[PDB]
Amino acid sequence: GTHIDLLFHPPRAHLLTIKETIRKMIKEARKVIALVMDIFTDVDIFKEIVEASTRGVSVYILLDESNFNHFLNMTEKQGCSVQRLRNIRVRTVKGQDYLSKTGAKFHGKMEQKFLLVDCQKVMYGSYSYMWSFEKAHLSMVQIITGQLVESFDEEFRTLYARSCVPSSF
Amino acid sequence: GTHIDLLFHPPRAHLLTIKETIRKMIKEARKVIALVMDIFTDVDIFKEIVEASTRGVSVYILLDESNFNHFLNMTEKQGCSVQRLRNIRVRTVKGQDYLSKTGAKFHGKMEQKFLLVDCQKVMYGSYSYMWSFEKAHLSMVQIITGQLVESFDEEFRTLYARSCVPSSF
Ligand SMILES: C[C@H](O)CNCc1ccc2c(c1)OCO2
Ligand SMILES: C[C@H](O)CNCc1ccc2c(c1)OCO2
Repeated sequence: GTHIDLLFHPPRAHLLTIKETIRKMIKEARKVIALVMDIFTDVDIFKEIVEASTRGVSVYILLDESNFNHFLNMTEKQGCSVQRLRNIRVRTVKGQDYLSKTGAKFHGKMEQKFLLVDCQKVMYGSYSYMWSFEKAHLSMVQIITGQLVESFDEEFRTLYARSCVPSSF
Repeated sequence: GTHIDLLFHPPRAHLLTIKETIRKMIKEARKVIALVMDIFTDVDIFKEIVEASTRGVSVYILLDESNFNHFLNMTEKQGCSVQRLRNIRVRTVKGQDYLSKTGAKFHGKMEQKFLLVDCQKVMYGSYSYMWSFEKAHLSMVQIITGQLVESFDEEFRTLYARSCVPSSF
């Protein structure tokens, strides 16, 4: 009782692109959108999320900490003050703490990406929400429904508990 | 008829780490190993692969073209001329051709990471075979059996047809 379809970019034998499928999933949202992403600079996908929040959908976004200022800079160039949108909460996640060869203290990255809508459908895979994934790279995603979606819901809650308010805010 | 389990790094409730489960998957190979990977510098996983080859398992490895020299540098430090192992074939895959605003043509990257053993079991996810995924980063994989494995076999064959002999070789 889990069903899975594969999609690719550039696209193969499927009618929609990965980016067009992400837009559809967000337009179809009725209650909640949960997103985990490493880099998010795509203006078209951002515009779909803001529209959903204006309809009354609760939006929770978890971003890799090292790359967060790329997202904030895009939203400001769009004229948007994302801080002011009450139906959206944006928080950052760090990787492990570690010591380098020279003894300095750094943290790694959250290498995770997925989109979870209404606790019933997930898109999971290697596509990041930036221009390079449209024009330069090969990538793939799964569209997932059924019992496995509950395991993504539990992982989202665990990451939300770990996450912090962004330091730039 | 597809079963999927999740594993994390750092580990959550499961006994084995992601790296221990990769080693297990390789040791259990009877006929064929098929690997697609973006960066491969982990000496311990490479030793498992070479040992499988010596017992007569056929090994096919597809690496991101722009990161190939990191693999070659590792195999040379270990004192192994990998190009002399007849049961291993290593080939590279490029991203899309694109033209920058200064006119120069470039290519992007293959962002895809999976291990397929005996056409029957896959590990798919965000874990790359390098020291930073052990010590620094947060990552996750799926362990997949059943009908979905066929779709990973088809994608492997399609990348294998695209791939080239590395230019050093
Ligand atoms: C005013 C009306 O009620 C809603 N406007 C439709 C609409 C406009 C812009 C959009 C969108 C949808 O999705 C992404 O950007
Ligand atoms: C009997 C002979 O030495 C080979 N089998 C033992 C063994 C040695 C080295 C290995 C390994 C297994 O797996 C990975 O590295």
